[PDB]
Amino acid sequence: EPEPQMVLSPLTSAAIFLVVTIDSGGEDTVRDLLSDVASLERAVGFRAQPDGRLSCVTGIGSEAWDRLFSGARPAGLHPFRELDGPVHRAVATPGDLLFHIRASRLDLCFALATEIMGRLRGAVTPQDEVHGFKYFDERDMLGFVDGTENPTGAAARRAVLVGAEDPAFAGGSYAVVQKYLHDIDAWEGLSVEAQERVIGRRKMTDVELSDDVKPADSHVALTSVTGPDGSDLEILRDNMPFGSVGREEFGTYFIGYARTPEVTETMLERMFLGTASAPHDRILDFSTAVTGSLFFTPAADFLEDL
Amino acid sequence: EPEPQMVLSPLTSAAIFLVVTIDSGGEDTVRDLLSDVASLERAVGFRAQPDGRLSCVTGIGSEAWDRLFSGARPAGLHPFRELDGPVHRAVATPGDLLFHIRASRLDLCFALATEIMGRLRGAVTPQDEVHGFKYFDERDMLGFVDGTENPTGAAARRAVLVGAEDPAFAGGSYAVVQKYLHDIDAWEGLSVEAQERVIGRRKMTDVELSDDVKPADSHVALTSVTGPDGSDLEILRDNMPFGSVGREEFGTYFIGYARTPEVTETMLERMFLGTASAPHDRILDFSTAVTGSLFFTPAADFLEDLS
Amino acid sequence: EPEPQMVLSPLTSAAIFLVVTIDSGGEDTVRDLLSDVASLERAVGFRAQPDGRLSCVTGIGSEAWDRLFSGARPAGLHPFRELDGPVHRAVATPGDLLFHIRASRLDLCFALATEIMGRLRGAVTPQDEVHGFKYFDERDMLGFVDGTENPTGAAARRAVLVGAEDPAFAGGSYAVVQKYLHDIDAWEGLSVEAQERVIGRRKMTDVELSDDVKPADSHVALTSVTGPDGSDLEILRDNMPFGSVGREEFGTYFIGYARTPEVTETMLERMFLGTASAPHDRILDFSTAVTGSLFFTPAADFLEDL
Amino acid sequence: PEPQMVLSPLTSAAIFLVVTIDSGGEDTVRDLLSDVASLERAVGFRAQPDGRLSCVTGIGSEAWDRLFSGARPAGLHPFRELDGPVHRAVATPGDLLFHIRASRLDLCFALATEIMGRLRGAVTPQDEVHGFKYFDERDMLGFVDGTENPTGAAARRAVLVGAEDPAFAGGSYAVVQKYLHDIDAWEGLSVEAQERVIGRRKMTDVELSDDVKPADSHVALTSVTGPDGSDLEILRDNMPFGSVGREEFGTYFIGYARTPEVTETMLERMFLGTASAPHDRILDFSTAVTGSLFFTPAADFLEDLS
Amino acid sequence: EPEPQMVLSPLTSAAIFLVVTIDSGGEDTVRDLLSDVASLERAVGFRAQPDGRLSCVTGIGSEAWDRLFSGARPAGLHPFRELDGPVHRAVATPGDLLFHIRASRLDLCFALATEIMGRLRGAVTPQDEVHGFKYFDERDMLGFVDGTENPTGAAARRAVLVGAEDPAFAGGSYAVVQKYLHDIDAWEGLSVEAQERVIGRRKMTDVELSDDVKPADSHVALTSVTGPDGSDLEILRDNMPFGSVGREEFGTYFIGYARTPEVTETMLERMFLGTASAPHDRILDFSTAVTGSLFFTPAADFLEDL
Amino acid sequence: PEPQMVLSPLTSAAIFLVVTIDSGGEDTVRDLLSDVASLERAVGFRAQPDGRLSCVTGIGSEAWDRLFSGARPAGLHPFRELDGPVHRAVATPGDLLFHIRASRLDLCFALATEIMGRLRGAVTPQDEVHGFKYFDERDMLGFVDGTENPTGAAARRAVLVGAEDPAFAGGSYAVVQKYLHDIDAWEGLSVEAQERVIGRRKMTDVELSDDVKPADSHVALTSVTGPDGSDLEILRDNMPFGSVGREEFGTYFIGYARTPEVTETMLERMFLGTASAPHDRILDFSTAVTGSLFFTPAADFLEDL
Ligand code: HEM
Ligand code: HEM
Ligand code: HEM
Ligand code: HEM
Repeated sequence: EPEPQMVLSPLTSAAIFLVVTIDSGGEDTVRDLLSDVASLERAVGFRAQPDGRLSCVTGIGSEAWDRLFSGARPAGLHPFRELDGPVHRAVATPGDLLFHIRASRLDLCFALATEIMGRLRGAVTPQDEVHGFKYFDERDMLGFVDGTENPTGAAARRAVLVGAEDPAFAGGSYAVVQKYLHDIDAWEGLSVEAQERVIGRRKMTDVELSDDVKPADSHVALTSVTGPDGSDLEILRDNMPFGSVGREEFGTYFIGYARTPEVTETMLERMFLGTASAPHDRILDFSTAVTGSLFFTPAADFLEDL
Repeated sequence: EPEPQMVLSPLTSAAIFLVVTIDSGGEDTVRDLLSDVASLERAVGFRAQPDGRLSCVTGIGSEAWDRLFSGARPAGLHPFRELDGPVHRAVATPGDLLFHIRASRLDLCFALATEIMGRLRGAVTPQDEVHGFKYFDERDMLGFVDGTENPTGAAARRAVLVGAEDPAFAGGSYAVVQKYLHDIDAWEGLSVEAQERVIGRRKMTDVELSDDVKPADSHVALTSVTGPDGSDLEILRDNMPFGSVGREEFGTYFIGYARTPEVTETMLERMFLGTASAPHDRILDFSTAVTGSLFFTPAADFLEDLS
Repeated sequence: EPEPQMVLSPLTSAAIFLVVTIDSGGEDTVRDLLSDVASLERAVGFRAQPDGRLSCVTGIGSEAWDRLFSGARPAGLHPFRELDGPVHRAVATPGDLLFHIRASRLDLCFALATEIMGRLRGAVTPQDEVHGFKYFDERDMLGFVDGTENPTGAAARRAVLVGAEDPAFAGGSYAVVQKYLHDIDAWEGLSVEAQERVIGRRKMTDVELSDDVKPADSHVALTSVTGPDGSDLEILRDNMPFGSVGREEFGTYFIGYARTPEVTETMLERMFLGTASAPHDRILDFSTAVTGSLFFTPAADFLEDL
Repeated sequence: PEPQMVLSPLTSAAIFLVVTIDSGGEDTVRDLLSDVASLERAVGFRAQPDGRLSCVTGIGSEAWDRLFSGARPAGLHPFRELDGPVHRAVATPGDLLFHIRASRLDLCFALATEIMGRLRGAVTPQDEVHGFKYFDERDMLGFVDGTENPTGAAARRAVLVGAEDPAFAGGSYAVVQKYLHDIDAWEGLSVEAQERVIGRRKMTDVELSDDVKPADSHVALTSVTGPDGSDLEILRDNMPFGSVGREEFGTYFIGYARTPEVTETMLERMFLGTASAPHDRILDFSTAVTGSLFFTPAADFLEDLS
Repeated sequence: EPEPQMVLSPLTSAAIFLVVTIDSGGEDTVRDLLSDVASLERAVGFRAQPDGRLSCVTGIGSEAWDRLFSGARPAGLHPFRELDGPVHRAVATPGDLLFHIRASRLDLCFALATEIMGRLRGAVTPQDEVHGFKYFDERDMLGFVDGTENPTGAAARRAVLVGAEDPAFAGGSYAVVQKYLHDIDAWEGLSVEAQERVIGRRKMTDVELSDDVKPADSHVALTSVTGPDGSDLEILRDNMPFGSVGREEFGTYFIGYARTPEVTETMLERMFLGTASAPHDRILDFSTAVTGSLFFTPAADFLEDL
Repeated sequence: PEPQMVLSPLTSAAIFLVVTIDSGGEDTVRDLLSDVASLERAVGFRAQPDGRLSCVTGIGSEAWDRLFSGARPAGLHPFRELDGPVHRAVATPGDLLFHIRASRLDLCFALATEIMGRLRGAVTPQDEVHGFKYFDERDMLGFVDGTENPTGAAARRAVLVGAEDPAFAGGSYAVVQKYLHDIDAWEGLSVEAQERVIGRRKMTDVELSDDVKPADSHVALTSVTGPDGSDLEILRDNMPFGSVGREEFGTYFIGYARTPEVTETMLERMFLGTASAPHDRILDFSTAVTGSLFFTPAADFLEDL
């Protein structure tokens, strides 16, 4: 019975996202970091029992995997597929390792990040670093409650964790990350009612719009995906707001976990390429992806056997 | 199937450790209590839900077991084995009943302890009583984070709970207790770096030392045990600080839980007797054990059925 | 595999109890809501993660069930049985739908209640609405700690959830509600020791009286029932104080969950009708039931599949 | 002299209790008034330091002459009924006001119990409201309520009677109105329209610019400059309350001021209007069902009733 | 006007009381500590801003004062007066320095006590050390809420702080300490109503007994003292429960602050010697004093200039 | 004379915002200044219980003359650059300071959004820092930071402008410096060596005895007795900030005082040193990147625009 990383953990009030690439000859340094990552996690985490809720999820990219490990590959691991839509593009950017660090306070996140990057100095190049913060009652930079429909319990376990379809990597998951910057000026130009028709939910109360009123080009409509089975295909999102007031940056840092990248990729295609009913997701008219990467987050015990 | 006691429950900010012996003719009263202990826990505990976190783990010693129950004995149940090392000594002291009381508040611990002792008045003799308190960011009296490498989840479950190896006592655990008093004067005479080498971890940050910087006689080295399997042998520790400023008492109350005492004893033998590589555990140069007892903590439904 | 409602979750500091009857023609509106109740819960509840502890348990009465659905019914689903004792009486009052709404904050309960009633407006008539609040250290309005002997963990699941004895409704539960009013004047006429003999537990410390001192007509003695096989018959209770000072109204809202109504009813019967050694439960000399209803709380998946 | 907790901040729970003194009740009421502070401590000390239990006792105009023989507060008179063209501010009976606040309802209820237990047979209850915090300090209209309350020294100058009436220094005047809202009508308005009624942004609580702020907006009409140029200010401890089944969604208004003239001017502008505005637009969705004026003496006035 | 020590500070959930005698020739070491004690307080305390609430009050005994300082003495400073009543006795025990350490956490108290004693090592002998803890809803070991009638605000200031009557020591206070052990067995043999007549207040509710039911030999009767002008003489109490279950020690650590010892001593005389109306205080029938010391707690700036 | 929230304690989160006023932006700025308190209330009241939202507004010396006519605060001047032998205290541009504090970063960010939203196209951002509490009130050097801050009346007397400048009573002077730390170098030192640099014990925060404390320790050099004989004090609201990837581990220094002379004397002893000390030893591990001086007026001053 394999132990997964904290991919099922709930959202926290603080987060750090680290994306790095592995320099020439950096493999060895990276390998024995990976073996110590859980150790470093407890070293910092235990200081803030019991309300700390510190966790680190480590992801490894497609290219990076081959450099680090001989043997089998996760069945679904590949580079993030750039999507060049008629209007909006989902860019792909470099990234070998992901560190998704969460806690109830930023100090814990920062302390852990410091230890991780301290061990990696001279072996990696930083691509992206984001300090996410909770924004009021679980809102995003668009002013909407964000994460409502995340699966819970058994439903989440079956949606997120690799199982018998790839037995060797069971307990693992696939993370997709995209850094989105928002055009607040354009968004603020819309009425609340217009904004609601973009998302597919009521702004203040977070109640889902009726099927009668919900536009087919609304975010909720596009990202509702039914399989050939007839079952709802779900991902687990741990999105965090970030930004800088002076540089006029108001951002959503998207991260989605699923047992297969196909699920996430299908949703991305519907958003960026569109469907029969919608040219594209209307949220992208106010959101611009600036990064895009895909990582496999292995079971905890896989990392510990290095 | 069987329901364990709160032996897996996490560390709290307040604790009471109570160790008593059973007087001759006190058996009836003791059994009578043991069957009511869980209901006493609820009586006090329910008042302070949801953030009370009151729990009581009840342990029974080897000698006490024979006096108390006729029937099968837990396989690993034996009295604490005293260790006479060349320098340091792990003493064995009397103790028939263990009450490990934890809560987020001392009052809850005190109230429960009062109800238990009220019932045991003329049947038990108190041997030890410690009031434990959280010290800053989970520090011990030596100034180091304490409990870091405790197992969690399924790993904790395998390491602590008696399973199929002893079916009639499935859900049980073994608790070894030792009250240590520290020589703070000698300790604060060392530099931080020297203190780190004694422990095997950085002081401020709690980051484990590199394997080729970590001495063979450091606490972490000697308490790192690998079995014939190749797997790590783990115990679950609920150490609490305690002490009196006026009496120059600065202490660590040691309590380790494991599915078999053989694990704790191996670690204990390595600390006191040493290995090929190490004479003894350097931590013992600033720590004196003044008590030493071993208890079996039965599954909850074992206590309840005593009736 | 069937997912239950939050019937096993603990006491919270705030609760709203809502009982309604379905107006003629309201059936369709009611069915549509039942399928969205879980969705409304998440919508409101997610805003207050993770300290919110918002839950809703929906129950359906015997007569309501026959109006809403066709096919098989839960084995034990019947209207509340009136108990006409020599002295005290347990009355049966109308109620088709129970909404048991709990949270750590009243605002959360009220918001959810608003959303539910908003969608039921003109289809249902309200029968009872009670806003419960925690009173000191889990005390009821009689000044005694209330809920101590509730089952926990496995025993709770055993006592509360329908299993193999009614396989088509596994994961369901039966909820009996009764609104009690206390005569505080009469109660305060008693000494503490006398009140203790009524309940069967110490007032301040909540320690149970020993078997020699505990009277046969005490509340604890009468509600202690062993089955034919010697096993204890248990229910899960989520009682909440309520009241109005100006009206001199001091109440306990009784709600008890059990896998079969036979367990709860045996307790009612012993209370109101008495035993061989007790004419009735002494607590009833200071407590008057002004409502009485029985509901079946289906498994969650039952509701969403409407 | 020592004032009552009239400057004390808003809490998450409140009980408002308004009663009339029955004939022959004067002596029982006088006894209570002397003990009210000690009852407040008896209950309150149990929940230090996060209890924040306080009780402000107010006395009506008619009640004052019945109770006291000496001088009267200069500003004390019965609430003036305002009969405007469209909207009416009713004057309703009320001799004593108990404004009870704490961080938890149980504390409020406990104190109210003790107070009414002593007043039974001497007083008749007129009104009882149990108020609760609603999200981020919102009212039932969904707007942040209390923003412009004076703080620090400004509050002291606005609320506390001073040298203008030296024998009652440390006192204050409290106006209470119970408002019920028409939530159906209100939710028929767009957010932008609702903002026009109130005079501030809904979600962000930012005041509308002076160029866009309607003259009949709530904020416009309750902004009153004195003949000296500076703004008249009152301290508002409004609480939401209600009952879902009965479609009762309410704001319990209570305003403190060093003279009623301030509060009455403000009320006149709302009900009667200015040259540029017929009446307050908030009143198109809000109906006042009670109206009472009370003087809240300095604490030492109450206890020196020995 | 000088800075007082935290003698007006509220009750906390944790406390360490530390009483020592100064060894022969240990005066210089003591003087050095006294001048650094505020630094030590801030050194430890700042780590737990802002919920730590760490404070230290330093008291100096009568005999110790002469050994430490030359010149003026506080007017009311003398050794504790032993009271040998007919039945009960208040013993005088040695004490030169008192450290009254409070915080919301024991760890902060222990840390500070460590630093203090670390400096005093070899210059003092410890006489008494007690670790106090909050017991439920501000209760003592007798099960009664303890500290209800403590003065607050300007009343506390007037009752506690030395003023113009001794201007050289303005801002100082006098502390009386007594360690009491309770006979819980005997006390738990009384009915609640008997216990109430001993204390003079209701047990659960903490409401004071009316003046026609309250016995003359009750605690509240004998400790209620009216002064020349007819107003109550008051002290500030920071009582903390303590004890050891094994040794059957259930204790109250009594500490009372007053601007003059004469107030506390009057109360003690009434309690121990009795009046014409009362043989002695009934609380003494269940409580034995084992220590008894009197200290002057000088203004903070007195300690600093040393 | 109602002052700004300058006597207010440390919070878990902070945003420091320094801007320059673009040419012809005077009017827009003056208008914001009159509304800043109402914007603070608008956001702050939402979390009324325990939000602890505050905003202190500061105005630079050159900015003052562009905005207001008449009386100038006596001690208001541009930040004096100090070019020492080894270390340099740089002066950088800054017209407006917004010192925003709350118990939550969201509150800070929202207020900053509203402030900056109103100032768009009238100001140029110079610096933005998101500060966060680090464990038990520690800085990036691992030391408890702010211990010897004055409290109560001592704080009020040390920080608030009084009779010496009656036109601006209830004001204060704020000095800001963004420091970056050489963590590699710092963590090479032993704890004992670190303690000699600071002048206090690392873990316990206990001050070293006067006989073991080096003359070039931070604590020794910043301890200044005035010509009057009493200790000179400032109120520090230092916050850690940083970025792990960039290798940025910083202390945002902000100190409030009745007169800038007090703060400047300390700076002088740190960068230039004394007879017995070359410079503050903390500076061998700390580089100042910004340096600005602002006057923070009384609250009522801002309202009467
Ligand atoms: C003198 C009293 C003791 C003190 C102050 C002490 C303190 C510590 C500290 C600071 C650590 C490192 C942090 C952690 O992982 O918890 C540690 C680790 C540990 N201690 Fe102790 N300890 C004491 C006695 C014991 C005893 C008697 C045992 C059992 C025989 C024990 C077993 C362990 C184990 C198993 C670890 C984890 C080692 C690892 O896997 O890294 N300790 N202890
Ligand atoms: C008048 C309203 C009622 C009040 C105020 C009340 C109060 C209490 C109290 C104080 C206790 C002891 C503490 C505990 O909860 O374990 C108790 C126990 C209990 N009550 Fe009630 N009760 C009421 C009505 C009922 C009803 C109607 C039932 C069943 C239909 C019931 C079933 C129980 C059960 C099963 C126990 C646990 C007995 C045990 O095993 O010790 N109660 N109740
Ligand atoms: C119908 C019930 C009422 C509701 C729901 C209500 C709601 C509000 C709201 C949302 C605000 C703006 C935010 C704030 O500053 O608090 C406000 C402001 C205010 N209200 Fe009301 N209000 C009501 C009745 C009254 C009454 C009866 C008075 C006095 C007679 C009053 C006096 C004020 C004042 C003075 C302000 C602040 C004006 C300023 O910006 O300077 N309100 N109220
Ligand atoms: C044996 C240890 C003691 C216990 C358990 C105890 C307990 C109590 C209790 C329960 C109260 C009523 C609630 C309150 O206002 O605090 C009280 C009141 C009081 N006690 Fe004590 N007390 C003790 C010793 C003393 C001593 C030695 C003194 C005086 C030297 C004292 C002075 C007072 C005073 C002045 C009051 C307030 C009476 C009033 O004005 O209503 N107590 N105490």
